[PDB]
Amino acid sequence: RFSRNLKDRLESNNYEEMELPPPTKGVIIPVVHTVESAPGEAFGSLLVIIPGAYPELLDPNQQVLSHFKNDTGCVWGIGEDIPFEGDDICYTALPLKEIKKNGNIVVEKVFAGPAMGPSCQLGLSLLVNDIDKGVPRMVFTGEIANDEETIVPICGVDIAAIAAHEHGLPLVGCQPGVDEVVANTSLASHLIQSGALPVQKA
Ligand SMILES: [Mg+2]
Repeated sequence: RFSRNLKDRLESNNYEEMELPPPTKGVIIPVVHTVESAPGEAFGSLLVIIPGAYPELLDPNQQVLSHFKNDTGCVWGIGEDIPFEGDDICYTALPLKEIKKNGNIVVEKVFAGPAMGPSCQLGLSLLVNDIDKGVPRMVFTGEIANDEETIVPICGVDIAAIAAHEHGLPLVGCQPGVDEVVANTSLASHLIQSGALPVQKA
């Protein structure tokens, strides 16, 4: 599906870049973009999700709020409610141009609608359950099963991986096409704490 023609067109849809100091914590996830006017063509980009409610930082087409289950937090820029609980914090999903070695994040506004579908769930589950400090240098994509632990495959994995790789990052998910494969949220948590795939030397 990868079109470098569609990516370049909608690059002028990117406006107002800025560099921020490091958030207290965050997580990075991919979003897969298609236009109706260009059937067959897709391109990915990245969102970094940080603490605090900052709708003013979003393009107005992304200024929608989704809720975690039972009134336990929310996230701006995500288009569908999240079927598990959060940690009582509202977050904001910002388009991510670059995460730097010092922790700074360069973000931008983008003329586009919010992230739809369930692929943001794996990063969100990790953000509210497992990440306390810093932003893992990894891109997470996957739907979370009703048991709240098992990860389920999503659409557009190869588009997501290209978007991750363009930013110098590995893609993390449950399915073929990712760089590190995690069956469930414990494993993805253990990956975060390890810093990389654990290494076996014979
Ligand atoms: Mg999907």
